[PDB]
Amino acid sequence: IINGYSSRSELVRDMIREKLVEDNWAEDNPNDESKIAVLVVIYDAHQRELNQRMIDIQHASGTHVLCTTHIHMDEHNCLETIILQGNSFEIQRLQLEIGGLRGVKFAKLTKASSF
Amino acid sequence: NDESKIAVLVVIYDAHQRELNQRMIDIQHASGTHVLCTTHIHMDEHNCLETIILQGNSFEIQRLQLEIGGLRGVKFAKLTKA
Amino acid sequence: IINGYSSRSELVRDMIREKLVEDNWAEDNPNDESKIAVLVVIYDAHQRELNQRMIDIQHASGTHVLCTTHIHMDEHNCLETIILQGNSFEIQRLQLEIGGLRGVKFAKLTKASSF
Amino acid sequence: NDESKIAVLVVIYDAHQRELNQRMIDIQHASGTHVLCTTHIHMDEHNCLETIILQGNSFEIQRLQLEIGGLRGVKFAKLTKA
Ligand code: NI
Ligand code: NI
Ligand code: NI
Ligand code: NI
Repeated sequence: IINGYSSRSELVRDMIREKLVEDNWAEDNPNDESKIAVLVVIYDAHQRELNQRMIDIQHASGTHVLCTTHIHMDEHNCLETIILQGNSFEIQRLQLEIGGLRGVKFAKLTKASSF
Repeated sequence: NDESKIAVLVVIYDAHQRELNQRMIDIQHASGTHVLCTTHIHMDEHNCLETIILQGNSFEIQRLQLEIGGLRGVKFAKLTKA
Repeated sequence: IINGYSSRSELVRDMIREKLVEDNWAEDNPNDESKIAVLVVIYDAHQRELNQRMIDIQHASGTHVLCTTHIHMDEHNCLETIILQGNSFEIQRLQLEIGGLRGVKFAKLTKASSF
Repeated sequence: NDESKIAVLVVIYDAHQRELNQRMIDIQHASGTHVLCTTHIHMDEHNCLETIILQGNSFEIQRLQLEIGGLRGVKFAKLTKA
């Protein structure tokens, strides 16, 4: 528990929450298109063509990208939170395509469900 | 290692719990430069999603995650670290 | 020109751009629901009930609010850019309802059209 | 009056002009703490909208608006001041 959680049943509640959202994604109509996720990306701020490729990829997915918020971290690094909505397949496709771009140093998905 | 780092806290919360978002905001304002910004999607009548971008050493980031994630009405609060 | 624009035809280009987006909003099918706008709001960070009311108002408009990005300016002030998509009427209704909340100090609309 | 202020620069630009967004990003990174964050909506196949939140005195804010608004491929660039 000591990054230091506060008590006994505090690390476990946090686990049941992302267990329950993770069980949601597994057994829910593969083809349900309202699921939403956050893709967190850190990338080289001056990799030729990288930003344009990421834009192109997001625009070709269209309806599946709600917005992106970008932080200029420093001279070398940008962080983006890209908010996605679609089925599991469309969301994983997008994560993988952005993850496989030269200059992307980090591309991690957080799955979010409605309650 | 007491190094400043960026992190994203993803929260889903009940769009109707009174005082919840006022509490979330008080915490973030009282944290000053450790919150960079928040983005919010109104997912449906009962749920809001926020991505809250944070900046600090891992102990400061942790204290923030605890404080926001422990609020009544918060259904999900998961942290991603640089 | 001196906030200081650079030359002669530089202040005027900037005027033709928001003339042309402003002429767009005036004579385009009142009922076209794809128009998008940015509502910029500055508000009292600790006005009882203000944030909840703003959320309620945005959730009741639903599909018409794409996202909001919030900056905690200081102890007393928050800024938000609320991105809206709808017809002119839905967008103006929303601006007015947020503008008439106790604690909102500033609520200005920027209309954005596709080219 | 040489006071730091917040401002929002709303930009619409061509989602296909090569080098445009790399230029926009270079300017913002080279401006350091005068850019707080950007939010981007992919409006359609040919247009992106960004809200770029800035911080600085009115001369610094102006220099930024000029630099970003003058880029080829930028179709609209309008500033809102606190
Ligand atoms: Ni950047
Ligand atoms: Ni909401
Ligand atoms: Ni705030
Ligand atoms: Ni775009």
